Amino acid sequence: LTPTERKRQGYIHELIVTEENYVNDLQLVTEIFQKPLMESELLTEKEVAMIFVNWKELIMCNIKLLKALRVRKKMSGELATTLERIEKNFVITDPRLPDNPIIFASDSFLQLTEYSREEILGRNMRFLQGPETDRATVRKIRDAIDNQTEVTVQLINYTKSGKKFWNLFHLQPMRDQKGDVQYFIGVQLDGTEHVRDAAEREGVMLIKKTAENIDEAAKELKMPVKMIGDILSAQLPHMQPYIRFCSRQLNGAALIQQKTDEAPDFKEFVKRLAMDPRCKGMPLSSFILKPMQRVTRYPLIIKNILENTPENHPDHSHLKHALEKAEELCSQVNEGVREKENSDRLEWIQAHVQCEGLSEQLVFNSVTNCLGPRKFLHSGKLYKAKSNKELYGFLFNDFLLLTQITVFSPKSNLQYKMYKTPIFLNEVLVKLPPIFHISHIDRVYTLRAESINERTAWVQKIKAASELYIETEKKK
Ligand SMILES: Cc1cc2nc3c(=O)[nH]c(=O)nc-3n(C[C@H](O)[C@H](O)[C@H](O)COP(=O)(O)O)c2cc1C
Repeated sequence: LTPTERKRQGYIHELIVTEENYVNDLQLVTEIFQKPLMESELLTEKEVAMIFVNWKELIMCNIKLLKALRVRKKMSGELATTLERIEKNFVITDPRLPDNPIIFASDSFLQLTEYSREEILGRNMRFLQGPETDRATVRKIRDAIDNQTEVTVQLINYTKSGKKFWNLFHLQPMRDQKGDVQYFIGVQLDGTEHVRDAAEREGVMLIKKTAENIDEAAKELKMPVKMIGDILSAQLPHMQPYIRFCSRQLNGAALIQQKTDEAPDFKEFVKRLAMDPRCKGMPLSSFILKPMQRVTRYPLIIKNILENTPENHPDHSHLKHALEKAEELCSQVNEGVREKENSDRLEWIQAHVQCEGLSEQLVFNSVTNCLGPRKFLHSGKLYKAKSNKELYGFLFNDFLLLTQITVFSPKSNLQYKMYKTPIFLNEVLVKLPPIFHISHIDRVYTLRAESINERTAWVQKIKAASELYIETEKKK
């Protein structure tokens, strides 16, 4: 197969494999961090929500994505568990990608070489080699790869600290139906001395049998993929919850750090939850950064697939739209991160304005229907004329919310009850007769501001945001 078509499959599976690991990490935090902390009675219901936020919603998005990938790949969820049951030292590499990167490494291997998964994935396996390593033995391994054949040799490798150990290494290519090599299997039998005769014969049989079990486990993964863009193009516009989480990931991380330095009982309970072998000795404050890393990873992956996809290919069109949506999703995420002050205000409104009786729950710190990330514009007291009913209004870029007090200060706690249905700015006109009038098609609202300078602030901001809404809706 051509290197272009070859790199294509490597990048499509780069998307699938990394997604498996990512979704797996999301389910871990919910399993061994979220639920335990909720039932520990160490933190209040409010403090927990300030950290995880919409973590549950993040999983609901990627699961729908991952499941769709699995059906197309004809996979089951068993691959991860099936590989873990093989308690042997081995890795899997992808020759379709430059310098033959490592895409998987067993727990036994990581503990043997004292390396972590993050330090290994994406890099070539040659890091094990050192000064006392037979460079002639190494060449035999390279030739086996170039000829796409199996080989079994013995050489000296080094750990992370630099510990020497003999390596009864076995190489074996993984092939599909057409005999095309998709991956390489590398089994390592560590030892202190060079094995000969019976000692060598027994070791070879074990590492070869191990290689066969791995080939059986990764059987569904070996098969090539025809199309993948149509799936990405259908799921990416539904990655909305990321924008809220990434806008609050900074405050959520600072909450954990602050709570640790003021509560020793909390610090101990967290590290005892990081006791998990699937955590790989990695703290909770690090899993929070993963969603931000993942959304910025998509445009890099999709582009690699797109560049290795010809124009006449039926998947080329879907990858184009997928790349656009991935970048639009990434852009809106970065905007939420930058607009820090706007993020805190929307979340404050969420926890102080009781909105009930709607067809769908109202999330202020979220995405609008057409204008993207919601933005707070103006607030203040508003008196409805001919009634003089004291109401407090919140102006957003897409709608205006009228409430009733039962401002953005962290300590002061006022509770706002929802007054009427949120009036969207796509159907309202504003004119002047501190009294101002807004023109809804069905009914006419007559409100009075706190002062003259306030009315001019209301009229201008409502009008400017209304015209921005209309012209945006006229684009499509
Ligand atoms: C699946 C796989 C596993 C490998 N495992 C080892 C290993 O455990 N130790 C080692 O020295 N080389 C290992 N290699 C070989 C190196 O990755 C590399 O191909 C070899 O050292 C030749 O390096 P070179 O391209 O710079 O000549 C493995 C290769 C593959 C494909």
